[PDB]
Amino acid sequence: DPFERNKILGRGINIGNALEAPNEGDWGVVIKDEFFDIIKEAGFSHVRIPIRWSTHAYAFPPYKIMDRFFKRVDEVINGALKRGLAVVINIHHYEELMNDPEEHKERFLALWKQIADRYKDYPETLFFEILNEPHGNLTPEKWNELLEEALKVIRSIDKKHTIIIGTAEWGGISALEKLSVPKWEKNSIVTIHYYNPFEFTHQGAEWVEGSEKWLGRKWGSPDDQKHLIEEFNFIEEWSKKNKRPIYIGAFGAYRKADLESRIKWTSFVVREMEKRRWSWAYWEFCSGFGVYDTLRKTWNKDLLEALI
Ligand SMILES: OC[C@H]1O[C@@H](O[C@H]2[C@H](O)[C@H](O)[C@H](O[C@H]3[C@H](O)[C@H](O)[C@@H](O)O[C@@H]3CO)O[C@@H]2CO)[C@@H](O)[C@@H](O)[C@@H]1O
Repeated sequence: DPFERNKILGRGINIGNALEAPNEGDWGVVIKDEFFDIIKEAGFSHVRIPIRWSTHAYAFPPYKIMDRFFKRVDEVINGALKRGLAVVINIHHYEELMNDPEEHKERFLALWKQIADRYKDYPETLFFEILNEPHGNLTPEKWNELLEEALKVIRSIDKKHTIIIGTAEWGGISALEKLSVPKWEKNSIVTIHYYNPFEFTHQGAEWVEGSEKWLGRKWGSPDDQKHLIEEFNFIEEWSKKNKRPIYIGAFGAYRKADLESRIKWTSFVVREMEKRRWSWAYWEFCSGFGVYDTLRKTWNKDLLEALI
């Protein structure tokens, strides 16, 4: 039952700027095995692991995933399962697929055939997230077609694991009403990433064009709160109407935002998601949006309190 699987996910955290970089560590984070003890002890139920499989698979048929990398992902998944954490794995940063979905469709499906084959007998606490933030030439209508093709591939191999399906137009709420999950699939959770107000969460983010113009933006007024509730109500009404559980798989404010606003925004988002019984995963553990200092081995106490 996917709603029971959503309850199993519960509170989570992304270990980002790690396996979704071109190579692990390039973006600042290597997934240490002790991180799983740290995260479980703090109270989280699961970890979300962004993975850029596309740079670790051949470009020509059968698009085989490279041995060393598969072994590494196995090591990470098993490290998390050892502590009783549920685990979400995905395909992240496959830009070629977004820019030309027609050319990369079969390669994308070969990746899922291999990933489902690899993990089909792993525990039910492992979840498969089809694709992080479809966007660009992978339009909402093309994503509805591609996600159904992925579901068919995965289900041809594995009818046990819950699958997580995102929205197009970069994975937020804008294309939620356009999302179509096939009626025949009954064990999926829909995921939405929530970073609104984007100008607040992303102020000064170096990889976002013109974000410097947002530096200093605050968050916390009664009107800021009402706007966010309006958006969460929209998502909740969609969930109720379409009978699909919701997972906010990524949300967080960048370190350049003032700490007090980050705490208020993060704490309010978590209280409001929990009132709607949604599962979620904070973005992210220890990098630019981080809440844990790997050198001092300490959590930012106020941001951790906002989460747990
Ligand atoms: O850290 C250095 C490294 O940063 C690269 O930019 C990345 C950011 O650091 C974050 O990792 C960012 O995370 C996004 C996720 O991938 C999802 O889209 C979503 O959850 O939102 C978060 C937050 O925006 O991703 C960017 C890359 O897109 C990049 O600049 C790299 O060259 C640099 O070395």
